[PDB]
Amino acid sequence: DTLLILGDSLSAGYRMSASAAWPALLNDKWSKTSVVNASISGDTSQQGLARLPALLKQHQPRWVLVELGGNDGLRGFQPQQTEQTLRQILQDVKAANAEPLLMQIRLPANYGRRYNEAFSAIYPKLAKEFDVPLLPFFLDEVGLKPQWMQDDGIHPNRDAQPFIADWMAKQLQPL
Repeated sequence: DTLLILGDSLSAGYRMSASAAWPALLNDKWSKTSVVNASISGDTSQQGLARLPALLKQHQPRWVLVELGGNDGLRGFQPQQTEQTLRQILQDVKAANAEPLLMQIRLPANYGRRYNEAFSAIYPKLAKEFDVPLLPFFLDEVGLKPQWMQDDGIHPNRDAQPFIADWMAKQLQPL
């Protein structure tokens, strides 16, 4: 039984090998459930969708965690396009007889009010619409302690990955 992770940098591990990223650590903690990281750094929701048919056919997963949208805005997507692209992803996953698990995405910075509110709103909407688990953003409540950051202000470092895995383990275990 396979959990497919369809994410970006936060799941792929920015400037580190995938075997250092939290999905691989999650995998170890689990023979019971196999974990396959299909995440690629810098991914938009569009890129995720473009690969999804092939990945579903390849890994035939029972669950698919969707961690996408964070890169859409800086790539020039209006929130509507992000919404419709995620909708198609959820459709595809359901069609392939897998349970979508949708993670709420939190933006790093203020991109303005209209964009933030619109963007944030997409995920509760899609969760209700497809009646699928809406997971919170990576340790949303706690955030990430400063010592777990990389030289940029944004990406968790290699040392942070075990803690993210712990957290994800707890989120996913009832699903």
